[PDB]
Amino acid sequence: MNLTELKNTPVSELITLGENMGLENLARMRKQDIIFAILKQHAKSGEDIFGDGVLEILQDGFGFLRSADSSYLAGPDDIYVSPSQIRRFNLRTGDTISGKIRPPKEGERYFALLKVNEVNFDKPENARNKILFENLTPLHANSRLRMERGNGSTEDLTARVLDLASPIGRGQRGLIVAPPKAGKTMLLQNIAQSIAYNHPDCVLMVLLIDERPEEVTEMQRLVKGEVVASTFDEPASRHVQVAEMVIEKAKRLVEHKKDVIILLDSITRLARAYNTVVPASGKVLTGGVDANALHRPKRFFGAARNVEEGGSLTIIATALIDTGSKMDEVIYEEFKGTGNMELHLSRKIAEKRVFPAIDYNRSGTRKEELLTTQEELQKMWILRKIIHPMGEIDAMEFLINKLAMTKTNDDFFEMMK
Amino acid sequence: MNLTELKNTPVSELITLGENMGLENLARMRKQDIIFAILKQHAKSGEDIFGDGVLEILQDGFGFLRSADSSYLAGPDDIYVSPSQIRRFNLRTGDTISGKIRPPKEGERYFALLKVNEVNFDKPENARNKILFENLTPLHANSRLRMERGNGSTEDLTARVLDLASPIGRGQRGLIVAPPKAGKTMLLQNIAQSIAYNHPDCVLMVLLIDERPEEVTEMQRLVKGEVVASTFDEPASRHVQVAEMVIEKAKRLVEHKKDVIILLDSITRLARAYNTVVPASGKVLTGGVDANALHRPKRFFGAARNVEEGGSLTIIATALIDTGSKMDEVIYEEFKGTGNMELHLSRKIAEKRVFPAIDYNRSGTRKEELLTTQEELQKMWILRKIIHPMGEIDAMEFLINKLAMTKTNDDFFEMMK
Ligand SMILES: Nc1ncnc2c1ncn2[C@@H]1O[C@H](COP(=O)(O)OP(=O)(O)O)[C@@H](O)[C@H]1O
Ligand SMILES: Nc1ncnc2c1ncn2[C@@H]1O[C@H](COP(=O)(O)OP(=O)(O)O)[C@@H](O)[C@H]1O
Ligand code: BEF
Ligand code: BEF
Ligand SMILES: [Mg+2]
Ligand SMILES: [Mg+2]
Repeated sequence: MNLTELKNTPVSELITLGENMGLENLARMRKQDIIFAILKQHAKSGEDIFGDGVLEILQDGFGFLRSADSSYLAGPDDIYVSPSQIRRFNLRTGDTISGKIRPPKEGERYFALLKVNEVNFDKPENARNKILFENLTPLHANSRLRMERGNGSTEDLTARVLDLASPIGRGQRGLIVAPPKAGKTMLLQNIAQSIAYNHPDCVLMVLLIDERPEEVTEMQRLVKGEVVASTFDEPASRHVQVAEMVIEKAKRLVEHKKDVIILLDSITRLARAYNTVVPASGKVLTGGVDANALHRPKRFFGAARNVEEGGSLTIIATALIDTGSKMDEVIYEEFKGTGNMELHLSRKIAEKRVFPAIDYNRSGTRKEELLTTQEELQKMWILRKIIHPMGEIDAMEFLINKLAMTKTNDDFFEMMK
Repeated sequence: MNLTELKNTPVSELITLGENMGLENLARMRKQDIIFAILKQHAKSGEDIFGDGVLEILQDGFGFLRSADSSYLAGPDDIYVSPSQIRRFNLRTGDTISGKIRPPKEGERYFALLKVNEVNFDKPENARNKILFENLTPLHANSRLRMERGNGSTEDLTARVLDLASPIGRGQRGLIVAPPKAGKTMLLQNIAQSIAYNHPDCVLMVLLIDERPEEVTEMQRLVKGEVVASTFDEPASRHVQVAEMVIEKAKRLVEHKKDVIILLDSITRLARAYNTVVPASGKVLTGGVDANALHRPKRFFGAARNVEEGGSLTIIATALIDTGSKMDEVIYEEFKGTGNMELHLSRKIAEKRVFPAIDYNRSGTRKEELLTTQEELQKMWILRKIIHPMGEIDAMEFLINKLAMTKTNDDFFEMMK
């Protein structure tokens, strides 16, 4: 008796099971209400019920166990968590809790937690003694997260160009700067697919705030990982809540020496949401940005770091420029002094239908020698010195024509000499 | 005895009928008052009266049935809908209701609804069980909505250029960016005529907010569809109300697997209206735009989506640029990074009296391979690569001179090779 197991079951089988259990007509009923009635009827027989979810401690002291399939939205099937148990096990926002639950009695509206069985997918004896995320020693990117497929596919050209322009390692904090209508969607899809193919052990999390739902359901059915999104039909409060829950879960996972990867596509939208939810202080800067509005996105971005004791946190955010709004322009670069990695995309190259439209000149990675060998770094330096004199479109055409001849970049580097 | 039937009748016949029924002199009376008196006299004999309209639920709990011929304006002949029936049939704003009505008794001012016969042009048993619009899975444009006439007319050149620049499919969410005095009116008229000619099965709705009455009555007598407009003589409150009613009706139609097409021509004017009706919060951004003013137009624009279960919603809005106001430059923009189709028009080409004055270079459609075949996409790519080096005016002249030689674009593509 698990909550996620009943959530994954279809509607027809749940209706059939409820009709066999002998309850009210479930055809004219919601799936969540059907599951609730089935759990009630199964607990009336004396059997136990189990559930799971991410903890969201409220300001009063209690909390609930949000579900991932609903993008951490407030649902009727949330499991209550009393503050007594929180105080007894030192629980915090983001801790994954899995234990026995019971249906609400007369006068209650949510399931109660009796005994916790597993904390953060581990024993509670290992979670009671742990080092906080704020005390971990940061470090630079040491492990190399190669994005090249290696299967010789035609779509691998984007990953090869990305590796030649800006290699990505564990704990990297980069930025994907690109004007609208440049190809950010396809680039993010390719990055997510390459991460899921090359490094399936890492925890991939794609955050899409204030996006077109069709794109949400497309990304959810395309990438092999977790997708937490919030369409534009929701207020900025839900955006802030989802961002907080995601970053808290990422911190709790990193605290257990896990490799978390967050592919953010709405850093600008997140900053707009934070500027909308912040109370007015009577002081407005140039472009309509509050003085204390960028602090929360600043911390959300700076949360990414590489841990020496174990694990890492990678955050790749895509910033929006040339959107016609001065607020986004002020945000983007305020954040430019940030992202230890900038991958610029050119609109002029995208208009020529030359995919990918990557600005190789302004791209780059700091401390790239820690992720590449000596000969590889020398070859990349020679390639950059050869590409720099040529124009952007000409350099992109040259790179595409030279990478189409071979499958691996090593052969291209060997033929360049 | 139908309301719309009496509304379509002329004034002279209604006056004659009222004089034959033996009532007060109807020559010095309004047509609506004449219809009201005729309905009263016909109901005094014991016969039944029927009406219809779009439901507009008020904040208190009751509602009225607005009429389409009055642009959903508050009229004396609105049918009152009690909240009891709303609670009994789960009615919402936008549901088309058609049932028996009765004249108001002593102390009443509006017609009452006794029994509902048809809901959303369908049986109530099919409307009681339905999936909300917020739960439908979005998708990209799959079905091709070809705009080419095919009759070899001289006006078909605009549709041919539009198809070669940006093909339109079901569920598309585009933008027509053009400075003033460019030819937006003729272009919108041609688009509406091509939609009514090629795809007469789709529900066409043209929304004109804050425009001149002459243009309104011109569009109403030119296109073959529904025209809901609101001239500048009305406050922004009526603009917001009309936009809400139109989008709610569109959502209710899409919920019944219908293909709705909305040709918006005032996205900038709608954003200005929303910025005017929003209460001041003491925080003004660059250009005079409120922080929470663009949220409602953002949702109105993002409502457009393609449904996998059935139906679609297409919204083609025309944004205004270079109007001398910085608010529109932020308002029209901020919207640039939202849609997935931009059809730019050049003022320099319009000054040369070269119609249509379309910027073929900056135009385009994302995921265009889902609406065109392989050979068609290759021919469009070759045409774009040939047109790109030439200047805007030169490319437009070349395209016009090459399309004037033949009737179909297939012959032009075959002759280009
Ligand atoms: N690698 C690519 N190959 C082919 N087309 C692409 C590629 N990247 C982008 N595009 C085209 O650009 C359009 C928009 O790209 P997108 O990633 O949505 O840009 P952004 O996210 O910056 O708005 C897509 O619909 C696609 O047709
Ligand atoms: N396809 C066309 N053919 C001929 N003239 C046009 C065409 N499109 C626009 N025009 C001219 O431009 C004028 C204004 O066009 P309009 O569509 O009103 O531009 P906008 O809507 O951008 O203000 C029209 O009065 C018309 O004379
Ligand atoms: F319009 Be893109 F997604 F920035
Ligand atoms: F003056 Be146009 F209608 F933008
Ligand atoms: Mg995008
Ligand atoms: Mg116009």
